[PDB]
Amino acid sequence: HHHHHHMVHITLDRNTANSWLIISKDRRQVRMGDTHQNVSDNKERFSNYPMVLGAQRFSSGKMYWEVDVTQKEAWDLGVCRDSVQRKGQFSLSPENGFWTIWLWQDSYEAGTSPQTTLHIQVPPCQIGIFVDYEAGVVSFYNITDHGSLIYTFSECVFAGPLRPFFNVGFNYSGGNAAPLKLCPL
Ligand SMILES: CC(=O)N1CCN(C(N)=O)CC1
Repeated sequence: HHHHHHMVHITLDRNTANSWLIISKDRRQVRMGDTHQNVSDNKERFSNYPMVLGAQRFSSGKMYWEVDVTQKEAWDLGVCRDSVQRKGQFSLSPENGFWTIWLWQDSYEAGTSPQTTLHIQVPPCQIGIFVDYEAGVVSFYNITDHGSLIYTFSECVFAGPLRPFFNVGFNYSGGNAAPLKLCPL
């Protein structure tokens, strides 16, 4: 792909994080802690899942960023509306304000409703995410496989400002402790 020149510097918003997440000093990495991280509760925190938002809000233009997923067994990545539900149980779908892909149990899927099987021959260590606000597009790229396309959501109805979206996943297995990292430009 040729989207690299739309690169944006994403940082994580601590206030939105599930209370078990540990965000690095530079706000560029996040991982699952083994306990509650001793923060107060607030209406922005994702309560049920190990999720956090980027601080940046996008309402126009073209944006690109990359995320390192090395080692991980489970994660979700993409964008979401600023007004997505934070509390209780919900599915990741465009109807609920999410445009995401994930890894779960050795398969990759796009967060459509119902979910869509992805076809990835080279398991990615870094994912590129491209948003074209005006066109209504969210695309995912396999940086490990020379930038090959993973998935395109088109005809998106964003219906609000967008925020970068992250889920580090649970670590029931002891094999999913590794962080998500925002990769340098
Ligand atoms: C600081 C710490 O607990 N860890 C465990 C998770 N890590 C990993 N899997 O890469 C980083 C080191």
